[PDB]
Amino acid sequence: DLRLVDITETQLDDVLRVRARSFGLLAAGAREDWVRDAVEFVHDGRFLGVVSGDEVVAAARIWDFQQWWGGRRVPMAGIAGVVVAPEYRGRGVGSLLMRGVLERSRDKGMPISALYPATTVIYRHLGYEFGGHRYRFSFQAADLRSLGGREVAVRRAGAKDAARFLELVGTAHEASRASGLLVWPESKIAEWLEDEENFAYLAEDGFVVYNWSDGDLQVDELVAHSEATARALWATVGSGASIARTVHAYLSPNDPVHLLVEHEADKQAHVQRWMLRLLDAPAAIAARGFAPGAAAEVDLLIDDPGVPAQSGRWHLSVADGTGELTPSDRSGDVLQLGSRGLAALYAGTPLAALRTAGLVTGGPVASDRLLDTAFGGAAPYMLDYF
Amino acid sequence: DLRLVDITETQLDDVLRVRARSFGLLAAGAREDWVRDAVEFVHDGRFLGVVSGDEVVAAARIWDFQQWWGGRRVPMAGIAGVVVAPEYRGRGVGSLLMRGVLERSRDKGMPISALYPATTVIYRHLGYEFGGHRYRFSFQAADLRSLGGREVAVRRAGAKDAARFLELVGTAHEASRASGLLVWPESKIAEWLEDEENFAYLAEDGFVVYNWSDGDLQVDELVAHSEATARALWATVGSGAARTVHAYLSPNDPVHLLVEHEADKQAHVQRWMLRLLDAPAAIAARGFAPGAAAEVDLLIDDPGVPAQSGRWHLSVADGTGELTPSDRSGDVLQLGSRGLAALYAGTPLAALRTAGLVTGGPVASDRLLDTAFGGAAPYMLDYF
Amino acid sequence: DLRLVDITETQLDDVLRVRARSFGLLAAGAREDWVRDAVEFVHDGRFLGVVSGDEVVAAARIWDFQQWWGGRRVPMAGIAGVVVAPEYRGRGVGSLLMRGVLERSRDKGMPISALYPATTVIYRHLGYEFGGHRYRFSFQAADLRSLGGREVAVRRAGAKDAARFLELVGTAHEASRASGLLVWPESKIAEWLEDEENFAYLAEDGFVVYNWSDGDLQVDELVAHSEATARALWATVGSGASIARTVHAYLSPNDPVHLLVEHEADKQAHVQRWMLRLLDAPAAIAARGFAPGAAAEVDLLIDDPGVPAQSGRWHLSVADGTGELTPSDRSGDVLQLGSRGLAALYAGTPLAALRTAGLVTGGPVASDRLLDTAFGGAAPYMLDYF
Amino acid sequence: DLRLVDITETQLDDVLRVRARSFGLLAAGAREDWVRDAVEFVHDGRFLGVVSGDEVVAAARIWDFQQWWGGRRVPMAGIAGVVVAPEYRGRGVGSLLMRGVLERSRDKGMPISALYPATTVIYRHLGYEFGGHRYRFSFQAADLRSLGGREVAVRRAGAKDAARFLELVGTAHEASRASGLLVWPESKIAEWLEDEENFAYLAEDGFVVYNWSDGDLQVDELVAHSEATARALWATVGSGASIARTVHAYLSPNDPVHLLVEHEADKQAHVQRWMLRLLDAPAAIAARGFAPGAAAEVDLLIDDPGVPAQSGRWHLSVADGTGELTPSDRSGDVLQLGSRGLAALYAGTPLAALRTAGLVTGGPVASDRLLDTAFGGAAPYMLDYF
Amino acid sequence: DLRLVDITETQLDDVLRVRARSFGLLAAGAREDWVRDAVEFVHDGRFLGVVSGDEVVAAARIWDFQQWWGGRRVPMAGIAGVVVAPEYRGRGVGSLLMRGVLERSRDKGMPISALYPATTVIYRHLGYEFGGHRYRFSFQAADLRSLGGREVAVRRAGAKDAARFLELVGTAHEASRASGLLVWPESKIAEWLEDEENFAYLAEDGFVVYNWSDGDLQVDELVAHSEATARALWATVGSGASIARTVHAYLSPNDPVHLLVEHEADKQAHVQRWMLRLLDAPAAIAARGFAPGAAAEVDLLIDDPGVPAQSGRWHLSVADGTGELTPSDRSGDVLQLGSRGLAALYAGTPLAALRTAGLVTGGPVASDRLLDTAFGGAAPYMLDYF
Ligand SMILES: [Cl-]
Repeated sequence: DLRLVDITETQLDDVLRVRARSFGLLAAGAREDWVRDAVEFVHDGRFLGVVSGDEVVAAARIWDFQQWWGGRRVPMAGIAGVVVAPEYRGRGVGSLLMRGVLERSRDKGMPISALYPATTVIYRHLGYEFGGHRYRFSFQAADLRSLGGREVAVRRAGAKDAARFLELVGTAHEASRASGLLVWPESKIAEWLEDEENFAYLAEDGFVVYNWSDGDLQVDELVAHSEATARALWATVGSGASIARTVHAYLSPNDPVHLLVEHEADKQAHVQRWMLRLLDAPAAIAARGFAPGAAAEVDLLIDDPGVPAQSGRWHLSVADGTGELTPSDRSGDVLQLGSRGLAALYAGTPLAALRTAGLVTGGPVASDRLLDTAFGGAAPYMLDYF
Repeated sequence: DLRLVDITETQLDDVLRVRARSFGLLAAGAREDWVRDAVEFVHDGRFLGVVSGDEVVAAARIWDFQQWWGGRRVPMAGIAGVVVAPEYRGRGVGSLLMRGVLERSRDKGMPISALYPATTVIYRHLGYEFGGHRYRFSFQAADLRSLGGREVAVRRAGAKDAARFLELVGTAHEASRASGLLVWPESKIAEWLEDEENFAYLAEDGFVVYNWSDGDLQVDELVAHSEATARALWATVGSGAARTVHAYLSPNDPVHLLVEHEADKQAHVQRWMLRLLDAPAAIAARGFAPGAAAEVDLLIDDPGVPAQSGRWHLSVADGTGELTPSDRSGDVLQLGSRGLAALYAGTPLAALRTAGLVTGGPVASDRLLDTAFGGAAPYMLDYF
Repeated sequence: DLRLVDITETQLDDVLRVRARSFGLLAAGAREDWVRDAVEFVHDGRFLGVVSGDEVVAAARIWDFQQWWGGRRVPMAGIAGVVVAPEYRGRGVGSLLMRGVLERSRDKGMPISALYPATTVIYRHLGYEFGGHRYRFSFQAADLRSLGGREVAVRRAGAKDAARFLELVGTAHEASRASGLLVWPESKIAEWLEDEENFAYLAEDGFVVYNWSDGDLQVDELVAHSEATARALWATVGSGASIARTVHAYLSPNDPVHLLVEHEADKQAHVQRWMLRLLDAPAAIAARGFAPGAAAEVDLLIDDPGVPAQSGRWHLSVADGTGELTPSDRSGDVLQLGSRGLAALYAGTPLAALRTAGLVTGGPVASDRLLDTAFGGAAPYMLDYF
Repeated sequence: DLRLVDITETQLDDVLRVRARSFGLLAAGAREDWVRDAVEFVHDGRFLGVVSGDEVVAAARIWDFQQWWGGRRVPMAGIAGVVVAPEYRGRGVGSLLMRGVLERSRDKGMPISALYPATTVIYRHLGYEFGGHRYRFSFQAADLRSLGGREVAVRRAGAKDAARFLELVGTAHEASRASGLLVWPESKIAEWLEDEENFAYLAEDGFVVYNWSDGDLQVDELVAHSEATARALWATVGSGASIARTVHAYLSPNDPVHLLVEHEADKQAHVQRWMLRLLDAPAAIAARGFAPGAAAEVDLLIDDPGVPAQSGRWHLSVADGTGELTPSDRSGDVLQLGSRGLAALYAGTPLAALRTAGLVTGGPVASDRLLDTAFGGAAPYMLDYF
Repeated sequence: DLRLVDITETQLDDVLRVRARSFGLLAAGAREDWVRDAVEFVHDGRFLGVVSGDEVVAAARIWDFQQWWGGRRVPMAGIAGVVVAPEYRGRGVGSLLMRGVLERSRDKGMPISALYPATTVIYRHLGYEFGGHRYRFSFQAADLRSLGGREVAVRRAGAKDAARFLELVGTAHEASRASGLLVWPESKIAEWLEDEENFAYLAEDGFVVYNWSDGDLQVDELVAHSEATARALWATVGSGASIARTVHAYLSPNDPVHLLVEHEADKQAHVQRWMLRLLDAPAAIAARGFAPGAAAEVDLLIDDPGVPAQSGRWHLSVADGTGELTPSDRSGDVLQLGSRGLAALYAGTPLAALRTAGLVTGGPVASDRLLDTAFGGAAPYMLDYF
């Protein structure tokens, strides 16, 4: 029968052997790198599995990310590589694994969690719901070329510039109160900057990173504070583009390029969705940034069989960009939500769509205006996939 | 030797000839129809053109629209079918025509205007800027069928049900303080439901209209106030034997929280532009974020429409806004027509600054402006 | 059993019947149009068919064209709509038909003939060989929109401007010593010009005609002497180009648009070939323009079973831009060639290619060069399909 | 601030670093091959660069080619691998580089230069203009298989046959009076025949080389004197094609295969263009072969600020297949050209097109006709890309 | 001069070079597996070739399969890897090789031969004809998942199970009187399951093997005796199908999935054909199973210049599932067959089709009912391609 387990650096082959049944083998190249990058998860309590008898039959790992929510950085458990063997169909193997993944994360002090679901039913059942997007837009390289900004000094960047990149990014997001985006460890970011096939460029108030990994020029991140720098960095890109007509870029759907280029992005675009769950509701609220003008005094009834600790009646108290979540004895027409409703609300989804989706019931409409302006802001997005 | 003009009914054939230079001829069917509603624009003085001597060399028409903004209805000139004859390249014809269009829209009391731009340059120079999106998502019909809802009563609907649809929509959008959506004249909703190519269904608290498209199904509009009704109408669209269902909707629509399979990663994302014609009127009509408050000065520089140029005070409180003349002095937010239209449409000041659409002013009070103008990103359902 | 016949008015529904079995039925207005055109061919002895008993079983028509050679207009028979009932496969109907066609063409005085072959085998046996090209190139609409020539007066053209179109092009081709191009009757030009699907524009020293029939913008023809008019006419096309990235165009590869435009035409091009036959070789030599400065006195041995009238040893005298092909009494080594080699040579194919292809034998290789320069010049092409 | 430099053996990794940022990383196999082929350029003063401090920021190499023009071999400088670091956009680095390359090419006594232009604008400013084409045609494999010549002997060929290939080609191009085709050093030819993935076959009066490197069969070059040998070599290719419908082929636009094959080549073809420049016009003229029978005596006013040594008024004297350009003290109206006009004229672009595209002005039109005669012949082409 | 040989191990590199001219180079990883698998063919005398003096010029190899016909196993020579150098075109090297192949097969005790034909012409001339099919059908992954049978025990399988797989399939095919299917040797089957790229599962009365080698999920073989097992196995396929919408399967058109699954297979399916040849008619007949309760006594006249040994009049006797072919000296109108007709009949093609195709002629059309019934049953098919 079924046993939760900590994957050893040994049994990585077993994990790959399971994974293969659903995805086929890796190239011997991509395989050597998969294994090299797994060891860190293994020796930091961040690679879990399910064993049946003496046989690894399921596995999942946990990134220790941080994530911007309203301009603050909240520790989050990014779940990836969930695999279950096909001959263990419908024996609730995935649920045991995921129940272990969840408490491992709660134990390590991650008040929230996120993933890209391969299917949605299994994750909705454990209390996840959609929280944001990843957008990919396509541009014409010639357009990026004629943006100008030739006076701006742009140089090539390497791993010695990681401190500088974090600084620029953390300044930008804190200003705009961004939500959804990943914070990568300064360590992990230097590696990215050392990658022979990663091209990174630094101006005084911005940077750009792009790659050629698929026959196509792709921009992974652009950050720029002034118009000048923005035009220089995009022109550096359009200039690296050789003769290719088009260039892809991961960016917010509010990004200033759209306001700068002469041809609109191509109508064909990529829209992905990622999911969110709260693991420690008070803590998540504590770390969150709230819209600076927000007053809100609201009670809410929480039903979370999966994390009973945060189940019950609570009062939300927010003002001055900060929030607190505390138990409550009150007795009124309160708001009722489950883990999904609770995660979706944290993610700034409008209460109208949540009532229509049945993810929340009850309470007065006065409260709906409040939480909409409190949890409101720019729509959550990220640039990464995992 | 060029002059702005009101298109008459007999000049329509000439407009179609100009149109053919850029688009090719209309099929016999689609021509007959084009002329049908062209007549209406002519009659309501919403069909402008440019003549050189005694022959048409450009035209454009003005939809008598209304557009949602913060859960309130605002009169807006939707500009469509802009065409210029090719031999008049480089003589500024398009620009002369559009200034004709701005003035007529202004004179008919529409404080804002919107359009889908074929090219960005001419329209940005007339003061328009991107203001929202139209999104198309693609679902598998099987996934909508699984939604269920079959316990909810749903009957076939038609033209006679137009009034009731309008109640249902208005309730939905007021409740969600929606932004960006068209309100069409009830004659066009009339001919919409009348069309046998369109399939309408109605429940106690929702409706849906859809049709065939290249062998797939397309949802024009779905409104549902409750979960069971949404399940019921999506599952209706998805009933059958038609694998793919396309839908026009916001990225925050509740479908995405119900359907067990995510919409296709490949999506269509188009943009439409906006311009203010009478800023104070536009402000007065707009709905503002509940519990938002702002009291700041603005410097508007708009050579295209000088009446809204100069310094203004903006007052927002209790969901209502007001724009009044200011003679004060000192550092302030400066906006051209483009920055102003994008701000009205909820675009965050950071972007406007990085794009050079806005400069100056204490960057700390950007916060109050973002908040007052914020809310659900503006989108719409239709193309025009 | 089968016999050659002149197609009559009341036999046109039958031709259409045969047509539909190979190509499918026409639309209903296409028929009304197809019929009206045909009637002209019937009343001028230019629509031949083959009947079996009382049934029409094949048919073909003869355009009364002219074609440019070395800057001169040469009368020519353009063969169109060769159609055969599928039931009458392998019975020689095609050959019988074509020989009738060839005969009707000499009888009407056309020294040369041309067509677009659906298959090559039958035509090669009857004496046609490839003689020229039709090129379609693809440009960016944006490149055209910015060529300039802003002051050049350019107006809508229509059926009244037909003679002026033929006038501009006449001086253009006489100048360049052009070869290959079609000379349509003024009547046909006028119809082309007045067609509401076609969009013509006129200036003091040029014109352009284009259309949107594909769904793509297609340039049928552009002519312009001076630089400014060339830039202006292309700029007109660029403005009719809507949001279409791409515009196609039928033109020479010597066309100056390649030297004017900023981005090279697309690599993906359309190259079609048309075939040629001499029917009265002394007459075709007399009518041809010959390269300026070019001179040669050589003998030729022609073997043409298909048209015995032009078999035998001739002598061609060439100087001052004219030629003449007289019966020759000489004897010795002499370049011999058949109908195919005779036509390709007239078309200015290199003798080296003709020898290797085996369409020419014997003769001193010394006087090969003499022939090359006589028939040399800009390579033959046309803009039309038929 | 930047400096023109000769790339040294130590700087070769630097060059690949620049190359990577606009073509993508080189796979370990291809990189060693890049290095082996780069040392020759380095140690013969044919690898230029631009340096900023001690960073390489741009590079280009010069092939020691000869190019056919009118039957004779003219030494030429082929420019390849032009690369400029993305951050150095809008700073004239490309021009700093190319001027060095032009200067170096002139010192080494190559009177002409050619390249394939990624973009037209910068090279046109440096005085290059389109001179010829590369064509690729598509054929049905079955049509080739049956061309015959069953008795012709054909064997595998290899490096040791290099000299024999060069002999056979040289014979052909001399008789045909060819223009545009490359002459490779025998070393490079032997390297080409040596490659295990190029398939080469030798006959008594011809050869063919083809390959499978793209999922399609592609003919690089086929040379054949007689009809039987042309048929044999094409049928050899046809047996190579296996079950594939189509075979692609780089050929002259006048290649005999079009007269031989049963189904016409596909309509869809590839048409690319290369550019040319004169570096030393009197030498370039003296090396050129000229049209047989052609005579000309005509003055010529050249304006080339980019190479002042060839500016001023010259006399073109053309007779007996030989030309000479001498300084002329005459006065009066005369054809004027800058570098682009001069190169395109030398390539035999018709005067008409030159005038319409504004590259040539002035002059009696008497000059035009004799000049079109003087530079005419088969249209310039080549089989190779570089 | 052309000579047939047995390929030795030291000639395998020469074989690959011949293969290369027709299929392009083998990826270095694919090349070593090829040489690996080639040696077993060499050491068992089942790799033939043709040499020209010293050089290898063509090759082919022979699988020692068995093939089901009417529920009995018949030894059969499966031909694969036919290659001829492209320069030896038109010299009949293919025929000389194949005649070699046939003779070796006949020597090794194999009464029949099968192959997938690249072209039909050469194999028909040698006596082969289409005898069966291989079908691929496409199903919704979700429909496979919801088939149920989760109570049924299903484990992962390895080479250990090889004996058992042969056992399960053996009894299934004897039951159904199967024709067309392959019998791999047990060793080839253990190596099959050992392959880390194949995923195999085993139940008490059935198994399934699938893989991901093309980017898609593909079922190589499924077998299942009970309904619950058929259900569980398809469910295992469904589970391992990841997020992929559709799965492909190789099976009979009469397979039981079509009766179980709720959405019909896609209209779009793959249908390949394989050919058959009799090498020794009395042996092949004696090994074949015949239809239950069919009887026949009838004379046949075989005309096989390829294999003279089997020409002449024969008597066919069929009773109680067994048939025997004896020589006859009777006279009188009888059914006449060449090698192709003889194969098609054996394969179960109906006599009416053989008559319209002209593969068969003569004889009382009445007795055709006997023959059709005797050779009849479920249509021959195969899961494997070789
Ligand atoms: Cl093989």
